[PDB]
Formats: sequence, structure tokens, C-alpha cells
Amino acid sequence: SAWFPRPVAAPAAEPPDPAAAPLRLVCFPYAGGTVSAFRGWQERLGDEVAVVPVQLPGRGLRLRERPYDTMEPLAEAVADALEEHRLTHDYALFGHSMGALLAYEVACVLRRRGAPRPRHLFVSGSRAPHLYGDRADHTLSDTALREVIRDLGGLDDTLGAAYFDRRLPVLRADLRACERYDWHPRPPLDCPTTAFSAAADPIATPEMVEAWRPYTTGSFLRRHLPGNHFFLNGGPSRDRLLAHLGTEL
Amino acid sequence: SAWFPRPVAAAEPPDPAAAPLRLVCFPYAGGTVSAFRGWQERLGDEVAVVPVQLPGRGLRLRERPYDTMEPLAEAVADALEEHRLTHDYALFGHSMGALLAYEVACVLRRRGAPRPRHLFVSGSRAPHLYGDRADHTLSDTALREVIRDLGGLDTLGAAYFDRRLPVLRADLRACERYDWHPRPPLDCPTTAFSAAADPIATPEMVEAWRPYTTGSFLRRHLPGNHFFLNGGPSRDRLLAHLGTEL
Repeated sequence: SAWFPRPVAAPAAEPPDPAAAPLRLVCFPYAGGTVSAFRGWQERLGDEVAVVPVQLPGRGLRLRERPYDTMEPLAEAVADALEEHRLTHDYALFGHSMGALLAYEVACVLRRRGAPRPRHLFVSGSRAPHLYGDRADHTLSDTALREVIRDLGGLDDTLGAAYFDRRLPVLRADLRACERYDWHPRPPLDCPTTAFSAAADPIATPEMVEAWRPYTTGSFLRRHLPGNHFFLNGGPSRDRLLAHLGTEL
Repeated sequence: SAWFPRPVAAAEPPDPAAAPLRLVCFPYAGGTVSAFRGWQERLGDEVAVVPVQLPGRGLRLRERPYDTMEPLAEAVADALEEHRLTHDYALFGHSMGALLAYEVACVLRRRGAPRPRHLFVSGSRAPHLYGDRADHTLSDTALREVIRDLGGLDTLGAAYFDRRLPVLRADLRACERYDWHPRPPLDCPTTAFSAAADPIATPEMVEAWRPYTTGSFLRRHLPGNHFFLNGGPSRDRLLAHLGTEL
């Protein structure tokens, strides 16, 4: 129709230099995940935030390297890397699930080292840190661990089915840092925190996500999204998460 | 370094008739659907962005433009029904486009059509506060300087000003000669957007939208001038805010 012309396609984008970016958003994947979980994010947030996803060792082009199964050496390796590339200034942290727990721990570790503190902390699909330890799913078989991820919405793809087998070590090593973790009591963070729950998620229920509140002194908001533990892959709530991020950034 | 590989630069736009939601968008005075370029990409695939091209511009350049808000409202409503876009929709409008959106909503309810899921109004005073100005009467250079000073000249406004001067006048007439005829409040939730450096649509004037709906009202304040929609931090913020309610 003359009234409703179809919009012209957005011209392909030159992504900002993480050095030359007003803000940098440091993104942590879920257990068994890679940097592809944050495919498309740069486009959806614009040019005032450079999206810098973190690829842990044991996956992608780091398949030959050994994955960590212990949370604090990992958190310490991560902070080393950040300090070694001047990212710990005008920056914030996103983590989903294991990435959330990992995000928090790296936050603490940069405080102890007296690194310039973060602007914001985002955590989705993750219970409060003190609540981590009771599950032991990294000790399962494969078919059990497959079905657990399936019932949480992690794999239905069938391409994924292929990639699942291959990344089982790295999953197990990711999940072990979450279940052998027990929260060393420590003070609260001064930065502001935003936590995302999902309605169809058992592993991060509202009350569990609510439990993050006393983990910080600054402003705390719990947004509540629809969908499951794995909403982040695609759908209406991945879109909403991204829009909420855009408002606080 | 291997910790931070630079991601791969990332689109098939959903069918208006299929999508779970339509977001019908109205530009400001003497603006085109160009102001909504980039939107679909930023808002995702659960919503089909449907910019509305009013007569008088773009490929409609030689069609005669509407310059009264009510007949414009009726033509638009006819176009929306005729193309089966009257279900699962929301309206957005910046400045003049907000008023058009509000009036279109009112026409649709009158006709029995299903009501919109949301009404988004940006950079616009409340309906009854329209009618005080006379920018559409100014001389060519005078009017140019007004819009130039409000931040309204990429977009091609600057490039295609003289060519658009006739639709600028017509669009501004429809706002500046508008006298709100009483009707009941809408029922749909409504977000209103105002900008900190905007002398034309101040917070006081934007807050006044509140009683025009029985649903919930939220105002979001953002940095920049009257034409904040066009680019920059303020545009991103606007899109993100839109995201959270669609």
C-alpha cells in the first residue's frame, strides 16, 4: 500500500571499537555456552555500548585449552584478562546463569584489586550466590544430562544436538564451578544491580532472584520476564531483556 | 586476545499480516517514514514496524496532502482497516504524529474496531494544548529558521526542505488549527516521551496527556531537543523504552 511502504533495510553496521566505546558490556555465557549466545546483541543496543562477550577456555577457537572447574581461579583469570586489555573502566557486567554467578565473582575480585568499579550488574536466570551448591548435575551421565538441558529449554536445534556431544566436557567443567561453589561470606557491592527472572524457570524462581537484593548497596531492580531458563537463545523475552538493558545502559 | 573474539556482524522483516504485533508509526510535521529507518532491526521479529506515509511526500509527492487532522484520521483508519492491520496493534507518534495517533485511536473505537494494545506519544503536548501556534503562517525563510533552530536539520530534511515546504505547512496547519472536540478517554495504556531540551513539548505539556486514558500512564524523560527521535543516544533510549512495553 501507498500508506504502508515496507521499511528500507538498515545499512550494515561498522561495530564500535571496544577501546573507543563510551561504555563496554562484558557478557558471560551460561554453563556449556559460548560467545554465540550473544550473537546479534551489538546491533540491538547501538553504538554507545560495545558488546564484548567473553569466550572461556575449552570452546570455540580455544577448544585445545583446558576448561576450569573451579570458580575463583576462573574469576581471577577473567579479571587478569580484563585488566590486560584496559576494559575495567566505563563498563558493566551481564551474565546468564553460570555467567551470573561468574559475573558477581569477577565483580568482587576487581574490587579487592581496587580496579575502577562497574556501572551496572545484570544477571538473568540465576539464583542468589549463597543459594549455589545443592545441585550435582555435572556428576550425571550424558543421557540424564541431555534430558535435563532439554526440559530446561536448552536443546530441542538438532544442529545443537551435534554440538551438544562435543561440548559435554566443557558443560561438566562449567557446571562444576557452580555446584562446588559455596558462598564465602563477604560484604555487599556498591554498584547497582538488575536481576531477571523467568516465569517458566525452576532453577531461578522469583524468590531466588529476589535473594540478590542484599548483595548490593546501590539501586536494585528485579525485572520479571516470561519464558524458561534458556529464553536467551531467542524469542520475545530475549528481545525484552535486550530492551531493558538498553534503558539502564 | 582469545578471551574476547570480536563477534560476527549480523535480516528478514516479518510479514505485517503474520506478526504477533504491529507497531504503526507516524512521523512529525513535514517528516517521512525515513525517521523510522533502523527500527525493525532494533525491535526484533515479534513486532512488524509499519511506518505510515502520509500523502504529499516520497512516492506520494504529487498527491495533495491532508491539512486537517480529522479527515486525515479517517483516511488513515480506512487504510488500516482495508489492510487488516486492525488487530494486535500499537500506535506511535512523534510531535504532530502523536496527535494523529491519538485521533486515529479515537476513530477506530468509534467504528467498533478492536482497541490498540498501547499508545506511544513522543515529543507532543496534550491534545487540547494544540492550537496556540502559527508556524505554518511564517515566511519560507522564517519557517526554515524555526525548524533549523529546533534541531530539525542522514535524514535529508536539510537536503529536501524546499521540496517538503508544502507538506510542512499542511502538517503544521492540521496541528495548529486543531481544536479538541470532547470525547471519552481511551482505555489503552499509554507511554509518553518528553525531552529535556525541548521548548515546544515541555514536561508540563507532556504530563497533561495523563487523563486522555483510563489505562495506566507513564512518562519517560530523555536528553536532547525536539527532534530527539532522529539519531544518537536519545534515539537508542527511545527504542529500548519502546522495547520494554511491546
